[PDB]
Amino acid sequence: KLIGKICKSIRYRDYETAIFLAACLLPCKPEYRMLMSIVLYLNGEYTRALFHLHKLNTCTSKYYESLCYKKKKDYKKAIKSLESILEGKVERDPDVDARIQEMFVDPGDEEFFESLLGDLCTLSGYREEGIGHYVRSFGKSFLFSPVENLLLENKVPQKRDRRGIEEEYVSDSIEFHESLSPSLVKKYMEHVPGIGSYFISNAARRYFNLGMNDKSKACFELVRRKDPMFL
Amino acid sequence: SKLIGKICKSIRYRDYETAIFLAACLLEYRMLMSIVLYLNGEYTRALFHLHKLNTCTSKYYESLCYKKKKDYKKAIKSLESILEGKVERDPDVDARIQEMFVDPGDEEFFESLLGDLCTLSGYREEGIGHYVRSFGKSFLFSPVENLLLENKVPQKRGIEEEYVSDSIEFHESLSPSLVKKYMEHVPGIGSYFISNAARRYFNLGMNDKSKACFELVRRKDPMFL
Ligand SMILES: [Cl-]
Repeated sequence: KLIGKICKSIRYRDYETAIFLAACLLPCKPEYRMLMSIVLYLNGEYTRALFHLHKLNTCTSKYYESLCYKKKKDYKKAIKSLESILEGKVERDPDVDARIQEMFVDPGDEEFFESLLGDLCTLSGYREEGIGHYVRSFGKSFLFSPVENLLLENKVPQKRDRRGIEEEYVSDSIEFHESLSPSLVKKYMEHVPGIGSYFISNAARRYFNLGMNDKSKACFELVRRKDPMFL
Repeated sequence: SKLIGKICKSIRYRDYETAIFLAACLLEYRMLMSIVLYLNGEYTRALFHLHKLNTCTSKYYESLCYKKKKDYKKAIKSLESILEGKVERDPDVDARIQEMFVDPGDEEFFESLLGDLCTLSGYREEGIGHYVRSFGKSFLFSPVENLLLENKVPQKRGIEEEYVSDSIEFHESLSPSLVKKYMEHVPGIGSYFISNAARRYFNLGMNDKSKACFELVRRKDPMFL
């Protein structure tokens, strides 16, 4: 019964209870040390979570391991942890309560690993390799970090000329970068706060890089007022 | 929208930037935006969205955000809205989203948070009252640890409920069999018990045992303390 109570505590962001109830559960059902690690991560306790994670070796454990390492800025270890997964040197997580299983990581969701790998390479001083992970990630699925970094580098992969409001956001961005289209700016101006906050923000940045400081400040000023806390 | 499944997936991966972005595209499901913003550590931003709402779930996250920002009077006010029943039922939403919502029948959580807020806010006695009322419904960590600390845990005349029993007993008996019993579960439940033990010992002036207990946990679980 401790499981349902732990889930309920997570849902209420009552993490101390979840950590305590998790601690009680370690003996009975060891197939749950992952859960302890997660709740500890959620509570901002990365060094403690790592202690439990070292005792494990699954895709989910190595993933949270990388997250904890990243919080601690140990990028080399963060990277090593992720590669274990992508290189397929981890075991399948245990069959567990269904409510717990949902919190687990599927090795088929490689967008998330390549994305994190992109961030790590970048933060670690390997920008070009990072871009390569962002590219490989974006190839499977839209995620925020690969998209924003690829747009920033103008290195987003395009067809010869797949769907979604976000994929349209990317299309517009690629186009605006090379065209500075005012119709595009006006289109996204109406959605601030919202998707427009990102588009106009990126617009302002492009303008600066082009020396057009006037439009650059206009764009920034807009977001600063309609969404001051975004920036 | 297919955007839902993707947001859940991003939360599960702790890729919150993506979830915030995808949430921004989706903008009533404004609760979801508030949550993901809360998870990403962005309380002031989450409040902006939360002000636009009035449900049990919204007022709850409102209180959490306020508590992070140490605005205890507002945190308290937000919670009371729920307990006083001045909020609407959350919208019927995608099932994956519904799960992240707060049920007004889970009052242990509200009274517990209320206990923390009264305490942090300088009203210890009232806080104890919320802890007591919370503990009456269900074991939660903060009411239990504060009630044990104050020796104000309610007694008559689960493994966790056994932990509480042992703690009540050890407080008045200093039972060495109890200490030895929980000494084997460090790290674990023992870390709490022995840590509480060490505290009781100090309050009794028995500094020798107090340090023994603390030292134990410092070594078998240095990062607990
Ligand atoms: Cl969660």
